[PDB]
Amino acid sequence: MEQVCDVFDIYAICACCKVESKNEGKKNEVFNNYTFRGLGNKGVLPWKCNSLDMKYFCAVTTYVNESKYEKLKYKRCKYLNKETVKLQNVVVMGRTSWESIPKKFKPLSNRINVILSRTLKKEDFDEDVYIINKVEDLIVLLGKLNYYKCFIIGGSVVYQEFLEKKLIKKIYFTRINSTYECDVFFPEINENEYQIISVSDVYTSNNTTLDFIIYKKTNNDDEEEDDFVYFNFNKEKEEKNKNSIHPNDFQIYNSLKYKYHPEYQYLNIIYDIMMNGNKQSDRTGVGVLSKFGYIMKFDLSQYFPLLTTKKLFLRGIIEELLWFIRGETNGNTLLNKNVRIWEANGTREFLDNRKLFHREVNDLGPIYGFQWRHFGAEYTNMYDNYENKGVDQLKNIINLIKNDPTSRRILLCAWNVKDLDQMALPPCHILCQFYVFDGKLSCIMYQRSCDLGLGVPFNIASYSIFTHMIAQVCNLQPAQFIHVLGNAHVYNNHIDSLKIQLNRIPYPFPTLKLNPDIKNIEDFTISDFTIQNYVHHEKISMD
Amino acid sequence: MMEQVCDVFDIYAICACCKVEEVFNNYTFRGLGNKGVLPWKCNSLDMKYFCAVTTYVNESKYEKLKYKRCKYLNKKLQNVVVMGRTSWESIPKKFKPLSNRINVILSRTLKKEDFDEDVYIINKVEDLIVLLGKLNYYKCFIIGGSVVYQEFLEKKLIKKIYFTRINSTYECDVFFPEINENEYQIISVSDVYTSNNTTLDFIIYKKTDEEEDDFVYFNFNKEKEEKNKNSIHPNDFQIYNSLKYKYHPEYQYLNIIYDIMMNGNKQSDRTGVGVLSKFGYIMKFDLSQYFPLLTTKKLFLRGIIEELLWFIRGETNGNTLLNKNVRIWEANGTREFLDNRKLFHREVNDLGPIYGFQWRHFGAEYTNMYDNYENKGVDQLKNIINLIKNDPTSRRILLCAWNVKDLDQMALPPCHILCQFYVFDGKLSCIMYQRSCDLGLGVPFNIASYSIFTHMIAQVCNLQPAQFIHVLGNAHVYNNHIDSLKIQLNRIPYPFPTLKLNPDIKNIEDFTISDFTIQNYVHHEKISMD
Ligand SMILES: NC(=O)c1ccc[n+]([C@@H]2O[C@H](COP(=O)([O-])OP(=O)(O)OC[C@H]3O[C@@H](n4cnc5c(N)ncnc54)[C@H](OP(=O)(O)O)[C@@H]3O)[C@@H](O)[C@H]2O)c1
Ligand SMILES: Nc1nc(=O)c2c([nH]1)NCC(CNc1ccc(C(=O)N[C@@H](CCC(=O)O)C(=O)O)cc1)=N2
Ligand SMILES: O=c1ccn([C@H]2C[C@H](O)[C@@H](COP(=O)(O)O)O2)c(=O)[nH]1
Ligand SMILES: O=c1ccn([C@H]2C[C@H](O)[C@@H](COP(=O)(O)O)O2)c(=O)[nH]1
Repeated sequence: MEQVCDVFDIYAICACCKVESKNEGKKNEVFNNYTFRGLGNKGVLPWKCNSLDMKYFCAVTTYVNESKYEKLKYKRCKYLNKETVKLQNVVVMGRTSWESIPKKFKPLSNRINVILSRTLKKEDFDEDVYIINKVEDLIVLLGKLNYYKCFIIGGSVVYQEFLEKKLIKKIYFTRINSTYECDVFFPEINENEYQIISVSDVYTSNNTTLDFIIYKKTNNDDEEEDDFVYFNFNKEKEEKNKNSIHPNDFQIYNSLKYKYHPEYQYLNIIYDIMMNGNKQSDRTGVGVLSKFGYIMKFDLSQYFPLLTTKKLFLRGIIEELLWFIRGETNGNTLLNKNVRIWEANGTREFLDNRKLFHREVNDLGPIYGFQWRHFGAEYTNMYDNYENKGVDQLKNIINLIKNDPTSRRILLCAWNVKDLDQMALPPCHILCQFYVFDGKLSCIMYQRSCDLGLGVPFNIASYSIFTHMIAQVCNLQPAQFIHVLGNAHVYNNHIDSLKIQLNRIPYPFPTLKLNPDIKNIEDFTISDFTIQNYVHHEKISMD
Repeated sequence: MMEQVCDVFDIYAICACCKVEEVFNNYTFRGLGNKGVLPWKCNSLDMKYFCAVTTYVNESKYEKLKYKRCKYLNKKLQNVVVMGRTSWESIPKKFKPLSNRINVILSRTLKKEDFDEDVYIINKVEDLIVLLGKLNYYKCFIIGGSVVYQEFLEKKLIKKIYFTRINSTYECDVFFPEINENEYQIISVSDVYTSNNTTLDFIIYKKTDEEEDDFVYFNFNKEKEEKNKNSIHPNDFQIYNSLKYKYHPEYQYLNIIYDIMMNGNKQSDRTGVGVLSKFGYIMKFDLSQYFPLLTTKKLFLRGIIEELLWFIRGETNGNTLLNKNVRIWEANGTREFLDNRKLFHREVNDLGPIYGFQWRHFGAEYTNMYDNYENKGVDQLKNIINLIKNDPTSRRILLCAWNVKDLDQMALPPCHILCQFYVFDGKLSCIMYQRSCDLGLGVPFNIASYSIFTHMIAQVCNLQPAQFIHVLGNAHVYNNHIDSLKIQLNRIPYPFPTLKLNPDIKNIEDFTISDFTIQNYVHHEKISMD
């Protein structure tokens, strides 16, 4: 049986930012969709203006397809039983919202402007600017008009008094990922009434990241299509797929239509290794599902790609980077700061199984740092002085970027074939290549071995931060970080956790902030790095 | 105004053509039959394609077609197949009549009484049309006989030709007619496949729901047309853009060219020519199905095979290649070139510690190209073969030419930085990372080289080759190549060739040039990238 919002095509469109608590978050803040609920402040927007949100609002509320109207006209008039009634959309708002708009571009261009109010009389306005007395009389006015879709463009009350009356088929919802002072807030959307079916790319505008999501009301030449089917004649269409994983499992992941959030590059790879991976044994003797050769790209000028579908920490991985940059190989330096990334690889037991019987505990051999600052020097022990020994690759790439930015030889390589056996383990992160165009730096990192569940989330972060570091000391803006995965594997003991993760919807990404005073690569310290607006799902223990 | 018959009754042709017992064109593939049977006897994948196409039906779409045909006449679902009598007689008895299809048979010498089978007999093309008028069916496929294909093409009764290119040569006595390019144009090209010891592909000649808004919304910030960079005209890629489906794996290469031309960044370069460049691509080629030698221009493999054998031997002496009339490394070994690299004490054509040396002796002190380096440095090639044999699930099977210490002593640094290998279920894949990529000239050869190398390693390790995966870093088109690449991007690829190795070679160091054969290379003409 047909419903009102379904017939008249009534949608809500809004934008919500984060709201400050006077109660400083003394415990770990808990995030959900309701985190983004701030609508207004003192009769205006909490962030004053956002030029990309404003472009999106206009674009959505004014777009019309005339060739799909008849079906809507036939739907509506037949619903009303009657036979008879430039195509434009209806925008419905409250009195305050209408007063909030500046007169210069009021009324709202190319739209049928309706205004809910009880002190407004039609006398003071016009015919094309409909005034309405109550919620009930909209449906009446929509029966007498030619319009494509009907958008409730807000007022806290208006949204409130439309959602509880179930008059909203979809909510077009912008997540503004920054905090402001707010006096009015969007209602709390009930997970049983609406659900997200799409998530956009992540964007930066007016000094904040944002994304656009779509809530959907829940249910509680032609013959160019055939040529397509012919080209698929050689597939294996079935019920059971390689690795015993079910339909139930990825319900929410598969229920989304559009998944353009860049976090899906990581999640889709996980999905693909789960659906199509090869069962293989491994060195650790745990078992993996693996595939070979993927690429991700992250636009560092729009966001910092810190995964939001679980909680990630960055002190440790920043310290590792600073340790690399110093050329250090001494695992004790990291352990004394309680960064234990390399602890297991520096034990007596581990070093002995590597046949490094004459190596001091936590002396990791000529690994990353040594290779970046001293490639080709003779490694002795972790306490020796190597000043001016070997090739200082880090310095060389920084000089190439500054003086010869179009070079195709700007590479930082860790995979020193001669020294491999002396390393506690060989590098997973083989090399970094750099590319500079128009004042912008991009970096490719080739990773030979990628633990999708535990390692890769951190690996993305390390090299994003490093790309910022290199860019800043060379007076460039960071553009793309490009992650190439060789042997890409999901450990079997991660499978259940990654199943939980794949059915979580990303939040818009945070931003990285470097102390702008730092201008040489060796001058960074742990307090020079700030992550802002990290909104994330709850922590997951992978193992 | 008024419809052609082929449109109203959806009359298509499906056929398969081999090469016939050198300049190549579409007419290269024209072998239809021999001694009343197929020139190749049998091809499983082609048969499967044939069955899939001629039996596939879309129930939802019929009522739209019923109206069309009923308006034109004023008025379980199956397709029709129409064949010549001789072709009917070549079908084995247990496959007559073709299952799940209405079978129609053209004949003058035989009549309904001469057939036991549920089939329509007609003695006139015109009668086929009358019959289609009376029947309920989805589409009508003319499945040939050469005599049948010819007359239907001449009468302009064919809306599309579904054409299989069987990329091998056989004895033939009957032939598909030469298609007129003025009347039919190719609109789609499939992936390339191997079946019954031949490659083949499938091409198509053509006669010359609420969510959809959400998609428009999420595209609200995409650019206009005119802002998308370079001086590139529509007319320049009209054939390239004419194609509906571009699934031939050569499009991985061609699409990258296209992308660099339309979206690339204008940059100066070490050479002074300047390029359009972009950063980070990936191509995948399935070596179990084809050898990915580009077909949209002519390439030779003798040189790059000799180069590869020279690498495997650990050589750094350019004279070895010049004596086999291979001049790939010539320019990088001249007095002048070595002087410009500050290598004043290097003998001419002594390329220094390049690829071969790093593969066999990484870390050894380089002296000159004549020295005996026995058991010095790390023999990486040997190690990766041992790892593949004895520890196939290792994630450390890498071969690296970027020896940071030695870079300055090389005539020039390597472009092919590394190879990583992967082993599953008896099958070997290879990723090669290329730091710098001359799309126009180098990339077609580099694809070939490493595909061959993957074959060689797979073989001496008793594996079958699987994927060559090519990763490009600085991917550039030289400006002096643009006009030649505009030409090539409008050529339609041909089914790829195959590569055969002497199967008696069991150690990587034992291959010689004659142990390599390229078969069935069909290609467009040579292009100077001038
Ligand atoms: N590679 C492929 O794709 C493919 C596809 C199909 C067939 N084939 C091969 O092609 C060969 C057979 O082809 P073909 O040209 O020799 O024979 P065909 O075209 O199958 O048959 C010719 C016969 O069909 C009947 N016919 C054709 N046009 C007619 C008309 N307008 N009116 C009445 N009858 C008509 C006549 O039969 P009567 O003599 O009884 O009058 C005529 O002799 C075989 O080798 C077969 O294997 C290859
Ligand atoms: N593309 C193409 N390939 C062909 O082999 C072919 C064609 N077109 N057009 C006409 C034709 C006529 N010759 C033949 C000979 C035998 C069968 C046959 O036995 N077909 C069965 C087997 C298919 C299967 O089991 O995969 C059929 O049901 O189609 C069909 C056509 N053969
Ligand atoms: O920064 C890191 C370090 C390690 N690994 C993973 C990949 C493999 O699971 C394992 C390294 O061991 P091998 O692949 O070298 O055996 O750790 C990462 O993903 N990222
Ligand atoms: O096998 C090769 C060797 C060279 N090049 C190209 C890429 C660059 O245009 C040039 C070397 O350039 P540099 O990056 O060294 O400047 O040669 C290839 O594409 N493939």
